[PDB]
Amino acid sequence: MNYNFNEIVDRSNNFSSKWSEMEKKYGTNDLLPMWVADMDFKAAPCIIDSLKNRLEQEIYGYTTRPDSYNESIVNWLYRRHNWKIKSEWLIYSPGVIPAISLLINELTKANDKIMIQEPVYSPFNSVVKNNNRELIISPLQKLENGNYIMDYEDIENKIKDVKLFILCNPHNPVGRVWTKDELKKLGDICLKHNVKIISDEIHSDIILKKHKHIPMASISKEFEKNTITCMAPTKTFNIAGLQSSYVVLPDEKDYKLLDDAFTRIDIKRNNCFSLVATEASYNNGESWLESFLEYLESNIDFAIKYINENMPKLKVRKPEGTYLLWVDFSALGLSDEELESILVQKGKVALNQGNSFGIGGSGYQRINLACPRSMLEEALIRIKNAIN
Amino acid sequence: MNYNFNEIVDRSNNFSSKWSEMEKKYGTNDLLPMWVADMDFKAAPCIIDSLKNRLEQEIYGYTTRPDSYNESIVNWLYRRHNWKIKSEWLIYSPGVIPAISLLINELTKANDKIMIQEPVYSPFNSVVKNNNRELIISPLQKLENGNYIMDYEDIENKIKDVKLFILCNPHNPVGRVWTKDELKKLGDICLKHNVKIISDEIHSDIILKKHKHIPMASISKEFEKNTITCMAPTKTFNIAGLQSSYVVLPDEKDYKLLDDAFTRIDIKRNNCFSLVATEASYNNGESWLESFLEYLESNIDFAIKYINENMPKLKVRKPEGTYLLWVDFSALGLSDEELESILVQKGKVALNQGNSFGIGGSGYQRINLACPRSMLEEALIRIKNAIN
Ligand SMILES: *Cc1c(COP(=O)(O)O)cnc(C)c1O
Ligand SMILES: *Cc1c(COP(=O)(O)O)cnc(C)c1O
Ligand SMILES: [Cl-]
Ligand SMILES: [Cl-]
Ligand SMILES: [Cl-]
Repeated sequence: MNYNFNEIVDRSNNFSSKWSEMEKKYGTNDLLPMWVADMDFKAAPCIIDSLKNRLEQEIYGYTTRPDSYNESIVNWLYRRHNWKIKSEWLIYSPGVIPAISLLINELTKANDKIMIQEPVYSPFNSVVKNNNRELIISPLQKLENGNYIMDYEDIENKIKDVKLFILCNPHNPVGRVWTKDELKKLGDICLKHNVKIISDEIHSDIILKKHKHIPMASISKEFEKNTITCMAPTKTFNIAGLQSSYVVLPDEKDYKLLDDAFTRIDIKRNNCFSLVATEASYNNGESWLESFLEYLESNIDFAIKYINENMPKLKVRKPEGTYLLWVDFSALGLSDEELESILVQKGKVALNQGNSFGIGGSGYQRINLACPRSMLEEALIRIKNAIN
Repeated sequence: MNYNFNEIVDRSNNFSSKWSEMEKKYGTNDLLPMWVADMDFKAAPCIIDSLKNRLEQEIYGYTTRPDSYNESIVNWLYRRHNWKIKSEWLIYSPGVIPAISLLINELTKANDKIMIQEPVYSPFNSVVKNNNRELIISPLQKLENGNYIMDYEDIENKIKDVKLFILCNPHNPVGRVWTKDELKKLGDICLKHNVKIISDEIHSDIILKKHKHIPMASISKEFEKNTITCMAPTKTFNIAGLQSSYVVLPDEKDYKLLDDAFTRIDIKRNNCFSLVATEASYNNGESWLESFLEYLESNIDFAIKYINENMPKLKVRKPEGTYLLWVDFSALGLSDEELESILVQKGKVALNQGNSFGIGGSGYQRINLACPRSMLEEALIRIKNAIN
């Protein structure tokens, strides 16, 4: 199946933050954007048509969540991940960080310790601080072979009095898809220390060849009981603007706490478009997704070949998942400030600064590869210009 | 201008809570729905076409809020209400109650007292309780002429240590459009006792002939500084399914507190459809709104004539605003439970039970008149069957 991912789709009129909010961040908007994790691709045709059908009803009042909605999510998790859940475990949230934010408030008290692994998605750090909890960072270990693993010894050394661990699986920005054995080793630590895991698995569908997503909660019943899982159609199908995610809570007590938190802030219903797009994506979007992954892996291979051939001082490992590339610029001898400056000023390209991801980010930049080949090539040429 | 409000638009396929969620509330879904406050009318043509234009871009990623969005709001409030605000005062919220819930958490501490006037929109009561604050109720006074007013003596008597007053303007369900002098008397009390006012003005556009909405914050500079205001296009234009509302905070310290609460729960962006519909509704929807208000007032006059002629034991005062009719059934001598039973079982009609609005609701039912004349007639015939 072919969906014309090579097509240029200008988003200058698309009310896109990727294309329109670069001034606050970079000091100008006149840059090639490769930062924000959404895609410069059209949504799957089944999504577009589900929106069309809903639009053409012409009444946009309060929206009910039919059984078919959560059924689509149960069926997806089983057929894609071999993880059987119950529809009764699912809670709607407009996004992952909102859900994690309410969980932190309900599952811990002020100044309780919460652990994350850096470098990681920057909201993980801020959500803990903005809830007045104490952030404990166990940095991932970058091995001398250039790859990242969890630092299990460090996690043990820092685990005392920790109440929650936020796991990123696949891990953004480094692109790790954790193996079952890696997950088992972490989940055993947390079981032993009575630490509940919140697993952010939003990139669960964006997995490259020869890798497989394992939901942490899927590994065993003991892990299931000790893991809360956040997933969404939004990264997979490029529908973050529609606002749809879910939380899987196999423990009733946790379910009740989160449900009651959403009741307290009165955030319960999907918007009318999110509702139909989420079901359409999971029920009909598989073919588009497989095609997208083939296109993505080709972009990834192209970018790494380009960098190794044309920018050999840069260092990059191929990600196992996500569409995000994590590139080490440190051999240039520039400070993070100097590098940010040349990329913006000389390259005229917008990448996510490594240091924004916390410990272990210095010297790196994150590049979004979910864009047409031609745009990716332009981006790489601009980076080449920046550093030469 | 004519928009064919007479047209039947079956919503059995429209994922509508009004048409689809009666089972949990009433015991069956086989009822004529006149309960939930959304309309059985198509959205304005300008709103449908804005949604079509956005849909046809075919990319639905993270959405930026262009200056034109808050400009449309500022211009509406001046044109319609003669209230000049600054765009810098506006905060996005997916809904009014979410905003109020965050305001309560940030402006008060646990077990602080918050005052409301019943009977009122039931989330006013629950939002205080679900935030572990203490609810103080000053019931509206029902005068011997059948009209409602504020009980200013009661408010004074119960004011000590109240931190916040949640005002509904217009007041759902009784249909009061408070006069400037009524609002001055309240706001003077609150200023005097250092009680901040949160004014829910979501029905601010749904105003009948010979009445005028007065934003509480618009009355004086001193009231502007002591009033936070929630408004939305959703009730006005029947777009609750798109999720859009705003808060007006003229005091920068209040702005910051709410801003930071939204940051804490990571709810910052409009969904892509809400963004375009809100600007379209305010910029282009005025002619539709004036036509809808003519249609509504005719429905209201028809219903009151029908009730007075055919169900003379019932008592009803014409509302000044909202599309909601507040009808007293107490002369039938039924308990609230008995009345609900006969309306559902015998009438097969779904109204909002009066007692759900708190003190002063017993014996009443609320009827939604934002529907075609034909459907309204059918609803009144069902009610007459129920009570005979
Ligand atoms: C992009 C992203 C999210 C998105 O969070 P929302 O609150 O749904 O927008 C969450 N987690 C990770 C790891 C991400 O990369
Ligand atoms: C219907 C209604 C609302 C709607 O609140 P949201 O949280 O925006 O859905 C708010 N206030 C009043 C008085 C209402 O009648
Ligand atoms: Cl180089
Ligand atoms: Cl009077
Ligand atoms: Cl009668």
